[PDB]
Amino acid sequence: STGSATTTPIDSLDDAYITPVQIGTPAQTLNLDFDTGSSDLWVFSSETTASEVDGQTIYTPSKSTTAKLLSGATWSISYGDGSSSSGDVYTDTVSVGGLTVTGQAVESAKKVSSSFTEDSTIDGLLGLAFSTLNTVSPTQQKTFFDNAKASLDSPVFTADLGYHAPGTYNFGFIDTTAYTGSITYTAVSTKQGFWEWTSTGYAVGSGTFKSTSIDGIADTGTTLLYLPATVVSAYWAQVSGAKSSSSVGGYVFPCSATLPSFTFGVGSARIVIPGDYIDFGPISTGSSSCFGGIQSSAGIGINIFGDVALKAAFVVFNGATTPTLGFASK
Repeated sequence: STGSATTTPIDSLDDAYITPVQIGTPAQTLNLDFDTGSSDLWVFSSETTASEVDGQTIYTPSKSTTAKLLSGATWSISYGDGSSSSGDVYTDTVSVGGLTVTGQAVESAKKVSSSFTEDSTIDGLLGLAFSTLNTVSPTQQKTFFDNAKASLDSPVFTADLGYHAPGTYNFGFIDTTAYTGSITYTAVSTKQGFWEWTSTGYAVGSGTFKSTSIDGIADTGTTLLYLPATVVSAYWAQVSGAKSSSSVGGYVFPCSATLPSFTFGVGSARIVIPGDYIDFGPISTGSSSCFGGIQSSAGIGINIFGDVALKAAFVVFNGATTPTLGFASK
């Protein structure tokens, strides 16, 4: 089997991407944030505290003839941005772009933090990291990809995120029309539960490539590109007037600037992030200070190849017995 679903930016900055997912019988379609940095499929639901729902579409398990309460199971998750959610668990039929998994754990939110309530466009998350990170207790549950893997034509999924435009998540096949050149594959460590890999270096604009190992995670659920402070300083030094602002929470730059590109290495290959992809717009409405798309990871503990980086590539998440990642230009 295969599946193919369009993913759409939630706003004009590409702050996140939503993909429609069918849950239950008859289908209830919710728009989920596919997150290769986490491993829970959780949804706003009929059980979510009413004051914490503000425009999201909810899953109502009582209206699904295939929903079954997973007795005794609970979940609770906290994300790198400080947001969180928790609740109980059903199993139900879940389909993505024509690919169906029966008995998928659907984690029903009883509580969500304010950032989730405040984002009416995201109805939940669909985690695509390794199932060892799944938070369901006392019996850990498998991701949608893990459940579908054996049925897929090939044990892979691909992320093709658009810049200010829709893109595609495919399951079970590699669309050879979706990228240019060849796909360069690189080793993955699953030791932290992430799609963790080592970039071979970087360049700023037309500058020379610096060969240096940068360990980080391919994370579709993180908006920006978080890299070591040395690398980020070297990038922003090429932008007149850019500075790190403690009050804003990162590098800002004059909105009148033209940003340089940023290149990252994948083995001997190179992925170029155009400068425009690094502009996240005014820090507040009407400001002429703009927020940068490349930020320091120094306060995180890990480097994160988020959407800013991934949207410049066609990315293969290869879930073979030894997983690998592939990157192509497009």
